[PDB]
Amino acid sequence: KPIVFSGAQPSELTIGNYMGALRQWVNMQDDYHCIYCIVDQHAITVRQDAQKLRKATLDTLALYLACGIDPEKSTIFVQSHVPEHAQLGWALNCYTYFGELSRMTAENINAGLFDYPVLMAADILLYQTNLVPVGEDQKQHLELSRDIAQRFNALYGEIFKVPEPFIPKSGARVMSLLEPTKKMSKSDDNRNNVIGLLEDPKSVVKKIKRAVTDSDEPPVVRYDVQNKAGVSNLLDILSAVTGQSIPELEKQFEGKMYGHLKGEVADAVSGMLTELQERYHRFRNDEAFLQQVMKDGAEKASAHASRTLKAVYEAIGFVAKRH
Amino acid sequence: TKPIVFSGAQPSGELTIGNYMGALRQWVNMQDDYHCIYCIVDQHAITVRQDAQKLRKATLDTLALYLACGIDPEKSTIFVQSHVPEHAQLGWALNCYTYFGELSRMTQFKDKSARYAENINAGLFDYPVLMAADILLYQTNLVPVGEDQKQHLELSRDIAQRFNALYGEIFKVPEPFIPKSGARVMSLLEPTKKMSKSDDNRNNVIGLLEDPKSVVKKIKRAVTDSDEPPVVRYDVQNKAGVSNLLDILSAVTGQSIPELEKQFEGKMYGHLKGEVADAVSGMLTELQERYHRFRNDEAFLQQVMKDGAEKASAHASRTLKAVYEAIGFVAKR
Ligand SMILES: Nc1ncnc2c1ncn2[C@@H]1O[C@H](COP(=O)(O)OC(=O)[C@@H](N)Cc2c[nH]c3ccccc23)[C@@H](O)[C@H]1O
Ligand SMILES: NC(=O)c1cccc2cn(-c3ccc([C@@H]4CCCNC4)cc3)nc12
Repeated sequence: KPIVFSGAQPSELTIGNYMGALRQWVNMQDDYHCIYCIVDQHAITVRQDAQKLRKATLDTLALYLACGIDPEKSTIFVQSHVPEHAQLGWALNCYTYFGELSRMTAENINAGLFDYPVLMAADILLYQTNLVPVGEDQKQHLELSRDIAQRFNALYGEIFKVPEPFIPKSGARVMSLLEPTKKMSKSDDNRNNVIGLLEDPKSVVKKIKRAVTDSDEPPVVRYDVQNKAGVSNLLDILSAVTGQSIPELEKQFEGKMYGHLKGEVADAVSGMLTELQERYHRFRNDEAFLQQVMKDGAEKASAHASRTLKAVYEAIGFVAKRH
Repeated sequence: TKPIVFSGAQPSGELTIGNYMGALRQWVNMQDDYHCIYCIVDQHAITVRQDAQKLRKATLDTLALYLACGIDPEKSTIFVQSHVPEHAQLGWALNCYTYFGELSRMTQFKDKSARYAENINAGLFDYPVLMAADILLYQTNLVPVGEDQKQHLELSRDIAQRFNALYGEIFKVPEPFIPKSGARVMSLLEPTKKMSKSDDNRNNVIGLLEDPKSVVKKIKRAVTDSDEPPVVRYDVQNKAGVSNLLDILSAVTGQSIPELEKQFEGKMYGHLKGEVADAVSGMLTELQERYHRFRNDEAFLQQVMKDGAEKASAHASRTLKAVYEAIGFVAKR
């Protein structure tokens, strides 16, 4: 099976993240050898509270498990638990141009923020990764990892796989509630633009009722991204939850106002989130379960990572460690 | 417990009398007085592009040379840097508490970048952070180095203090131990330039594993000055070559420069060079005699690397545990 590497930040998922990327990938765990790395060494490139970082790491783990990531099928682990990432990160620094890092898309910036694309390259290249499902803002980073891999391979032979981006997209388009032109993003400042995965039904109703629509008279529930962006987003959200087609929903809401739509959207979304939240809290509060998932995952990751790093170290010419 | 000494040298190029006087001499002298840990920094070496066979051989050459100088594996911890993962682990973590401007301003990065314009790599830029990690892992009190590493060591103090201010008494703040003589041995044909272990012009350098007869010839041809009459006196500005020779002689014999100046009263550069050649040739003969006994004994070198990496890992893992707990990582099971 092809190896898929996905990096997960320990810092709050939305329905866009879930119904888009994550739900798609939960259903492909038997098609691919999927690896999920909670990237706590990348997280510290921004200064943050220590106790919140620890909490956020475990929050992220439980939520990925809640979404359906199966630790017996896929490998899920915490980045800092596998030393090989930092080890390969340093080695690949020596085969990465300073220019390449400076050209990524002043003197008080920390070196971690400057140097993390190399660590990212190491994260991917450690596991002989075939595919990486990056977003558009990390396409440049993946490309650097491909360039590093080909450069190293040209000097020393075929040590690394040249990874590819995962090209086909989720299916669910999920846009911001007060800005339906812009995509719903976990990193949005405006909280009223997003529905978080742990939001309660009262919070969901409030945010959906405030969601922007249009001034059509009569109000008409019809799909039109150009002219009716807000109503179209509500339709896409509802379709993504229920599996009902757009033309089916258009018929279902014939002669109905935007209030009825919003009510059904809120009910559908919160119906979905109640099942995920049940799973989330059950997993998250079970310390022994989470510890065993992390230990098992780190063990699997380390077995593969050590194999690659040993070949890298042999190629460079380092004297092999005496065990 | 004793205060801790940490220092390192690269298995790249060929170690010189400069590397010896600035660093290795002090390493040997500190072994009983302090708890000493000495590293072959192969991960730093590859910031300049190395042939793979040369790197491996040079790592083992350097190890054997530590032993030849008098570094005793019963007294000191001797290990190869890449054998202890914690160096790279703390190296990454400390990037996040190091500013970009602190690294771009470094003299060594600037010198090496001008020299290797075809390979100005991220490792060469990030060099000081990994070096800080090397030191800070072992709760280091003293770092014996030459003058050229003072800037790097100052940053490691800054990183230690900056991290400690946020998180508590995680690191010791290390101090430089730079010698009075031989802290910056200069090139024989260009005494305003530091002696390099990778000089294109071999006549500039006195190599630790070089034929003593070849070394004597190079000392004889070392540039001096046009002073009339020739006078053996210390003056770095106007008599760089003579001063450098006096410095080398002071560091080998343990005699002060004022003492040497008095000794060479009424003498000229023939006496100076004769005395420098005698002392250095004697030193290298003894050193190289010991070197081959160690270097050709693979079982012994293998055992030193095994025991050393074990000792180092015990200390390094303890520090990294505390660093990881402080910054807020979920602790490994
Ligand atoms: N011409 C000279 N005269 C006097 N001393 C000199 C001369 N040239 C070099 N030195 C000193 O030799 C030591 C090793 O130098 P390296 O370039 O191998 O290697 C270096 O310059 C270090 N970055 C290696 C290192 C890596 N991590 C560390 C942690 C602590 C101490 C040292 C290290 C150094 O002490 C250096 O000051
Ligand atoms: N997104 C990925 O699939 C991925 C795979 C492998 C390594 C990765 C590292 N990242 C990543 C690295 C850094 C960041 C940000 C960069 C800006 C500061 N805060 C953290 C976000 C994501 N993403 C990775």
